[PDB]
Amino acid sequence: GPGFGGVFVGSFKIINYHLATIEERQSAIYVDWQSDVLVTPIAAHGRHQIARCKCNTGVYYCRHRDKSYPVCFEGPGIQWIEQNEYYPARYQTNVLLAAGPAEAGDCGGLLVCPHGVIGLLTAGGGGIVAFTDIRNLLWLDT
Ligand SMILES: [Zn+2]
Repeated sequence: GPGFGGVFVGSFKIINYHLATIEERQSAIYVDWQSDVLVTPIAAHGRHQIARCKCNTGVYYCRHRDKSYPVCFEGPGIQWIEQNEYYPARYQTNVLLAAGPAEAGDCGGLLVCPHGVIGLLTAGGGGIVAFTDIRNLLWLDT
């Protein structure tokens, strides 16, 4: 809803690995440390949908500025080995690169296109923001 709490699809919840808790990690149904994402069952009716598109443009929420920024990002590739306050020097998978304001506190924001959510905000800074594509997880049905 607000846009800073992960994705809630059906009875499942999607969040970043660096922002997850131990209980969620233990009960998670899918995890990708390289992509920095978890998928764990959640007892709720999700009102979100995953984008089954190839959109190259979208809008993301900047929590530390509390504003919506549109941006045209690059496709899902593997990115530079950088080290954060959470992580060691490593390269991430399914990374969408775009230009825009970002901060350490905004980790977890939502990127949306008309079809739905595309990815979560992994990290950003210095005018460059990187997201984790989640389009490969659109199990809306079973
Ligand atoms: Zn789209």
